[PDB]
Amino acid sequence: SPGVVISDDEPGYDLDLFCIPNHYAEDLERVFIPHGLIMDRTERLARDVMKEMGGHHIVALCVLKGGYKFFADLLDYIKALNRNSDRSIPMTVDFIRLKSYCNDQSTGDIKVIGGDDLSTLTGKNVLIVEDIIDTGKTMQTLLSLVRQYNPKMVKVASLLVKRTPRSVGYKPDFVGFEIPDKFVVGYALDYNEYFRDLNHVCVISETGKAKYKA
Amino acid sequence: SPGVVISDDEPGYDLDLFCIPNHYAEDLERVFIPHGLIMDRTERLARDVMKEMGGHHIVALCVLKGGYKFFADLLDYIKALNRNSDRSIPMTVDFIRLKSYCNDQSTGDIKVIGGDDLSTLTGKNVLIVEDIIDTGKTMQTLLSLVRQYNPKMVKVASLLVKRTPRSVGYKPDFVGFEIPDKFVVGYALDYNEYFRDLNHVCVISETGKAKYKA
Amino acid sequence: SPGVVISDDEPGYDLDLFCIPNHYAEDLERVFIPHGLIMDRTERLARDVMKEMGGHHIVALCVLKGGYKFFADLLDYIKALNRNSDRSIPMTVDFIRLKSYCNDQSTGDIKVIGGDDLSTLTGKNVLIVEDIIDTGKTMQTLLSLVRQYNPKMVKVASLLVKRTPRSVGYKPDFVGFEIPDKFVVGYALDYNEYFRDLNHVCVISETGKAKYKA
Amino acid sequence: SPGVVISDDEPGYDLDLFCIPNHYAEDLERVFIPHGLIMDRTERLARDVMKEMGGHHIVALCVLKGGYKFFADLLDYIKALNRNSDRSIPMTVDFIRLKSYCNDQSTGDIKVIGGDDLSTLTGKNVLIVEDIIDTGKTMQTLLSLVRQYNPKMVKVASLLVKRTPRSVGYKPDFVGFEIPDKFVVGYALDYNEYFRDLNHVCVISETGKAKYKA
Ligand SMILES: Nc1nc2c([C@@H]3N[C@H](COP(=O)(O)O)[C@@H](O)[C@H]3O)c[nH]c2c(=O)[nH]1
Ligand SMILES: Nc1nc2c([C@@H]3N[C@H](COP(=O)(O)O)[C@@H](O)[C@H]3O)c[nH]c2c(=O)[nH]1
Ligand SMILES: Nc1nc2c([C@@H]3N[C@H](COP(=O)(O)O)[C@@H](O)[C@H]3O)c[nH]c2c(=O)[nH]1
Ligand SMILES: Nc1nc2c([C@@H]3N[C@H](COP(=O)(O)O)[C@@H](O)[C@H]3O)c[nH]c2c(=O)[nH]1
Ligand SMILES: [Mg+2]
Ligand SMILES: [Mg+2]
Ligand SMILES: [Mg+2]
Ligand SMILES: [Mg+2]
Ligand SMILES: [Mg+2]
Ligand SMILES: [Mg+2]
Ligand SMILES: [Mg+2]
Ligand SMILES: [Mg+2]
Repeated sequence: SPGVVISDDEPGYDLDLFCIPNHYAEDLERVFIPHGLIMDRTERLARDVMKEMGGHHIVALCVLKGGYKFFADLLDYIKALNRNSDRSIPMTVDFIRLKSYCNDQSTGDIKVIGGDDLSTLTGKNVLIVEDIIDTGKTMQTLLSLVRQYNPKMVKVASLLVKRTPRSVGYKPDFVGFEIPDKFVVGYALDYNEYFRDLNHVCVISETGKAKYKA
Repeated sequence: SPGVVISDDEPGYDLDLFCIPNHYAEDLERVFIPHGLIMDRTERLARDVMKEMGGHHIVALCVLKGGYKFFADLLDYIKALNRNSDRSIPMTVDFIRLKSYCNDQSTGDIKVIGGDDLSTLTGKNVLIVEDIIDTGKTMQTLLSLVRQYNPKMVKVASLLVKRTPRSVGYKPDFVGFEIPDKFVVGYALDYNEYFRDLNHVCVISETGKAKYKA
Repeated sequence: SPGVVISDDEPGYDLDLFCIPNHYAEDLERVFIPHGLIMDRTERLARDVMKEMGGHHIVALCVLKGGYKFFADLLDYIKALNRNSDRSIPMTVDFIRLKSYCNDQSTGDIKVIGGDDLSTLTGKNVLIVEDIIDTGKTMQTLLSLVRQYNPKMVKVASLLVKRTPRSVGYKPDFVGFEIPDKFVVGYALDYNEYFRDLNHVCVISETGKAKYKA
Repeated sequence: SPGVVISDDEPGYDLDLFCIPNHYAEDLERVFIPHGLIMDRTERLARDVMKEMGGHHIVALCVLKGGYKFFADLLDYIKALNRNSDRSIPMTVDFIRLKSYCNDQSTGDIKVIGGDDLSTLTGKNVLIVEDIIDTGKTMQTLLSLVRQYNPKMVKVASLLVKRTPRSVGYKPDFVGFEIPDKFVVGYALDYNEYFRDLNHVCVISETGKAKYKA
């Protein structure tokens, strides 16, 4: 499945219809995926993960920085299931930071800003949690590093998957939303480190990208 | 504003993409407004209410049974604002229950199944909290009833407003979502008492319509 | 089980440690039961209910006005279980109002301000949801009324149970907290209709009792 | 403010009163600080942070892995204030991983696994978010590292502060709870990587210590 498909027509929502930080209004064009919707979709994704890896101990690997919010929420929903059902996915949490984007584009060079503690993943079931699959370079690179160590199994959950001509074609195991070729921010996703402190996933305005341009 | 407008050519979301009670699986067609989206819009509605009435003491009147969820959540968001800024809108709460629907049509006979404690509304600023304005008979009836007690002011917040030829033309002061002419259920809104125990506002299938038909 | 037992020697927390509505600042003495603690306890109560009535269709009956918050939250947790497991407690909802308190004491006279439609309880499994059992007059009156309609089974859930000499000794099927003989407000529990718009269950100050005295 | 002071003989709660992960049923002794209580305290902490640094651009620095849950939640509450008031603390978010514990013991040798990014802190207002101050060694080392790059200002928010003779005597700027000399787990706080996937802060059972010992 492709997840919740947001066609290139979806108009999104007027900023005035929700609560958005005033210091960002100037720089945002529309609310694209409201936080509450992300939550509802993530609750389902958590049940999907539980069905797929339920009877196993897992190592949840958070791809910093962009995946931090999705990582926290996805694990909370899995935790909810773990304490309210017969099913139980015991979890250990790991973090790794990869960097390669400047402005609204990938530089093509993915760097591991530390956390290559991937050697401990040998024989383990790994659940990688990322914010968005764009060109697919980051995940392609991450998967290469992880597989190096022979983990028992590796699954990838990405909140978003972008429909772009630049995509390598990589598809995650779990996907919240499939979106158009627009640079989105919010929910931990940034534009040169800004907009991470934003509840909803929005689209940056032209004046916004210009103002925060590197 | 007319709120968040959901167009006629909008097919909602696949039930498959969310978590819905299995005991309702075949009874629903699609998810129309995810719970989280309702919360996000309700958060903004609370700020708008406080902006308009936040300067005074308010009496929140809940229109049972359908408005119970929206009433609870809207008040919670208003309380969140109250305890996180000097901006305070003291609130007292009241409930009145009106009945007139059978299956998916209004009998045209709006019965007050308990609710004349309305005398306590005299001289007060009233915020009526309702689930949906359809033909408008209910709210028209309620407004007439409340006006009999001379409140200081009366404002109405309805989570939904349906675009239907059957409407009287009434428009609330606050509106969450403007929807197509479809009988929705969930979020305390029912179909012959069922579907109230449902997080998301959904469209009732034909099998559900028959299964729970009065 | 007696629920979470709070001893007579427990004073609660300084108002300074939490966020509380500014308009009630001087009217409250201490935070007695943090909202989040109520939520955590309610979550287990929802699992307990599911374990006792899960195999059946239930009619949740809300005792207005004080039980409205506990009713909304308990049902929300029950719903959460319902959409994340084959275990499904399908439920319909009803509301009933019982008035008898003036200031911080019962007036003896218990008026059932709306409740002829309890006939819908006939032959069904009922879950009564109430805020607090004090003298026991209210619940006693309610149980008698409901029995008149011959329901299949009745179970009561009370957020609080007060340790007081005035109590008749009634014990609910589910209890959140067993508290000392103090007049608490907040979480929908009032003092002459005030303090319902309060997240935490708190103890009133003498100034609050005096200022809102009736 | 010294935060919520938890007494030496604090009993905590029977696990049977809350919902805990099945895989930890025999590994915990008591629920020490309920998740909901942590949330309530964190809400106030966010308002306190906003009161002290609300008029400026702040860099929130998460001390991994322990402070990941507190960091997410504290920032979420700050964001809630940011999108609902005139005051806005635009935040950028950074992470730094420090490691020094084995079982329930501090090796005294702190390792900086990833965070050199600290050069970007020059002339910025830094809010360090940590899980707990025990011996004080970790925060001591961190402030030294951060201060090396001349930040405009640095404040420390620690969810917990342990009363221990081993303590150096460091006092954070914001403190959630001051606890007795016990090795707590949960809410991202681990015991050899275990117990992070647990919502409540609990005390470890004797069987848990032996099963998860390093
Ligand atoms: N805010 C915001 N970040 C990204 C990214 C960042 N780049 C990475 C994915 O890149 P790629 O697939 O191109 O290798 C992710 O880790 C993500 O954080 C890609 N597309 C967007 C986008 O549209 N918006
Ligand atoms: N579940 C579900 N309830 C209603 C109602 C109920 N009828 C009332 C509004 O009716 P009207 O405007 O026609 O008088 C509301 O109180 C609402 O509870 C109208 N339309 C719908 C609908 O599409 N779905
Ligand atoms: N706010 C606040 N309400 C009540 C009540 C109200 N009275 C009813 C119970 O009364 P009784 O058992 O005494 O007959 C409940 O419906 C409850 O709402 C009792 N004690 C308190 C209290 O300490 N505080
Ligand atoms: N789970 C759990 N972790 C810690 C720690 C970890 N050690 C660090 C603080 O140690 P110190 O002050 O001794 O240097 C923190 O980063 C914290 O994660 C100290 N005490 C406890 C405790 O009681 N429980
Ligand atoms: Mg990234
Ligand atoms: Mg980025
Ligand atoms: Mg109605
Ligand atoms: Mg109805
Ligand atoms: Mg009552
Ligand atoms: Mg009362
Ligand atoms: Mg640590
Ligand atoms: Mg640790």
